[PDB]
Amino acid sequence: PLLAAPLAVGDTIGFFSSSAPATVTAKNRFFRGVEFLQRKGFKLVSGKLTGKTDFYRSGTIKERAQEFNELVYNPDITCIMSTIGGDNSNSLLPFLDYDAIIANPKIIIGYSDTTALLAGIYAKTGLITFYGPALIPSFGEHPPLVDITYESFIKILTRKQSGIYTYTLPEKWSDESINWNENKILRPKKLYKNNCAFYGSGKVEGRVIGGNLNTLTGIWGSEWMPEIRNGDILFIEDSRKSIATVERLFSMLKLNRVFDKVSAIILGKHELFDCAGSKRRPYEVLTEVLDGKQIPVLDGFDCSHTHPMLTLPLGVKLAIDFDNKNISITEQYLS
Amino acid sequence: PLLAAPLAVGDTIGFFSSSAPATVTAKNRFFRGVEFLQRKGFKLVSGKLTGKTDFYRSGTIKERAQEFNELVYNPDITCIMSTIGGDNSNSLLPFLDYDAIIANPKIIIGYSDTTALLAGIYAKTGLITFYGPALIPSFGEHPPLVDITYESFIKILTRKQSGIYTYTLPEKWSDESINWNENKILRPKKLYKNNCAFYGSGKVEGRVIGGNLNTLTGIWGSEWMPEIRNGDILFIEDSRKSIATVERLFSMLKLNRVFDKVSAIILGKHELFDCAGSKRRPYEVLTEVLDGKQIPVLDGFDCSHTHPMLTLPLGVKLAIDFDNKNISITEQYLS
Repeated sequence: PLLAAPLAVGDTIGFFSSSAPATVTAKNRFFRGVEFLQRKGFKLVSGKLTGKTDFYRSGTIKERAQEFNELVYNPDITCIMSTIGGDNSNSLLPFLDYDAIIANPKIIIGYSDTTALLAGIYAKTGLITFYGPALIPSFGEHPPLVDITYESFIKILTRKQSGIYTYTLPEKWSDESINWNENKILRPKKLYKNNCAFYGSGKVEGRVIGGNLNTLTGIWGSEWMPEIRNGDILFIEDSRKSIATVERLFSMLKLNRVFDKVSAIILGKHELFDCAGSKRRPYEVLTEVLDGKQIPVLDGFDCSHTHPMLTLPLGVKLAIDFDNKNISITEQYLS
Repeated sequence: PLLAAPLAVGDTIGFFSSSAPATVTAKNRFFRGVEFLQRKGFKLVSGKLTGKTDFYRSGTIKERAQEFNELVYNPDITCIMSTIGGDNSNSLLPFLDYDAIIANPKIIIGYSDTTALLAGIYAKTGLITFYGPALIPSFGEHPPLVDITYESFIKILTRKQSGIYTYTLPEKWSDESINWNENKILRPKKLYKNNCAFYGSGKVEGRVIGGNLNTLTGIWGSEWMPEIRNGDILFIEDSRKSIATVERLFSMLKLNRVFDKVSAIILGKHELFDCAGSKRRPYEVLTEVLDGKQIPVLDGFDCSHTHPMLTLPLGVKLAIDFDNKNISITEQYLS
C-alpha cells in the first residue's frame, strides 16, 4: 500500500469543505475546532472555500475539487482534514488529482460523506486514508469528549510503526444532540457507559474496508468503489437513520454478495438511531438480513458520528479478538 | 422479452405490501382505492399481509416475499399491484420465485420503492414490468386527478398491441402533500399547468430502463440491477428529496459511466423538490454533473410521485420526439 508520512506536533494541517458549508453555518463550532488544534501546536491552512456558501454546498463541483487539489499541491501540508461532511463529496471524484496524491502522499482524514473521497482515493491510488476526526464536528466538540477524540487522533498518527496497535475503549460516550453551534453550554452531554459487544469467537484478521454505508451508495458500482475481497473486514457506520433505511442498506450489501466475502463486520455506534418504536437495534436487523450466515460482528465501535471518535486507517489489516474483546491494527499504515 | 397477458375489464388484481404497512396506516385511502377499482369492475385479491403491521414494515423479509409469491401462484390473477412503496422491497429479491414468474407471467405494477422488484424481476426473468399506479397512493387519490391516472392505466394495459402508442399530456398536475387519509378533502389541491420541457432536437429511440433513482441504490452493483447499455433511454424519478441528495444521485450515475451510454434521459416530475433556497431545478443540477456531455432530456414526464400518474412499461423501446414534444412506446409490451 501507499503510505503517508506520520504526523508530528507542529505540522501544518490543511482543511477543505467538500460538501456542506459549515465554516459559515457552524462558525462558532468551526472557530472552537481551529483554536483547539492551534493550541495543540498545529499550523492550519484554510482551504479556498472557507467562509463561502452556495446554499447547500461550499461551491461548484469543480471549485470543491480544486480546493482539495490545492491542499495536495502544498508542500508544507502533512495532513488534509475535512471540515465536515454533508452529501456531495462523490461529485468531486472525476476531478481529483490522483497522480498528485501518488506523487506526494499525505494523511487524508474525515468521515461521513467524506467516505466517498477516502474510498475513491484508496481505489485510485492505494493510499491508506483515515476514517476519523473532521475539524468542525470532531474538534469543535466541547471537553471532556473532544480530549478522548484527540488522544486517539494523535496516538494513531504519531506512534512508531512497530508492533500491533490495540485500541483503547472509551469509558463513556454520547450521541445527544446538544451544544452544537451555541457559544456557551447550559449543561454537559448525557454520558452512557460503553455498550459495545463482540458477537463471535476466536480471532479474525483481515483488511478493513468501508466507512459511512449510506455514503457508499454514491460511489457503488463505479471505479471509485474499492473492490471488497475475500477475507476483508467490513467497517460500516451510519447516523440518524431510520430502521427502514438501515434494512435497505444491509440488504443492498447482501444482494451484492458482500456477506459471502467478509470475515467480520464492524458496526460503528449509530448516532440517534430511529427504531420506529420496534426497540430493535441495527445488529438485530443485520441478523435477519444475514439469514443464518455466521459472521462475527463487533457491534458499537467508537468510530462514527458519536463522541468520542477513534481514528481508523482504511485498507490495512486489523485483528479483532472476539474472545479477549479487543481490536488491533496489525499492518503498517504510515511510512 | 417475456410478456404478460393484457389486462381486461373484469380481471382479477392481486395486491401486496412489500414495504410500508399502509393498508393499516392509510386505511381510509386504502378503502377508497379498493372501492375505486371495484367500481371499475375489477375483482381484488388481498395479499396475506393486508391489515398487518411490523412497525415500519408489513412483515419480515420472508413473510413479504411469501406474500408476493402467493399472488404469482394464483392462476386467476392477471395483475399484481403494489399497495404502496416504502424503503424495503429490495430485501425480498433473494426469496422471490423467479421460475414461477417465468412460468406464470403477470402484469407487475407499482412505483417508488417497488422499483427494486420491478427492476430485479426484469433482470432475472426478462419480464416487462410496469412503472405505474400503486393501489393506495394512486387509486386512493381524490378526484379529479385519479381519473386521469386511471385513464392511462386502462389504456396502456388493455389497448391492442398494434402500432406505436403516443402518450397523452395531462393538462394539470399537482404535488401537494394534502388530502392523504381522510374521507373528505381539506381543500382542493393547487393545479399546475404542465411545464414539462424537451431539451434537445430530433428523435431518440431506445430501450427504457430505470425507475426511482434513490431506490436503485438498494440494488446497484448486484445481479438484480439490469445492465444499462449503449443507446438506452434512462428513466429516473425521485420524491421529496433535497437538492443535496439529487446532486449525489446524479453524480452516482456519472461515476458509473451511465452518461457515456444513454442516448436520452427522462426525468419524472420531482414531488416537492427542496432546492434549499437556491431556486434551482433538478435539470440544472444534472447539467452541472454532465460536465458538457450533450444528452437530450425530457424534463417533467408525468410518471412519478406527482398526480396524475401515467403507466410506463420498463425494458421496451420508446421514442422521444424532441421537435414534436412527444413520447411514444414503439415495442410490444404485452401479449
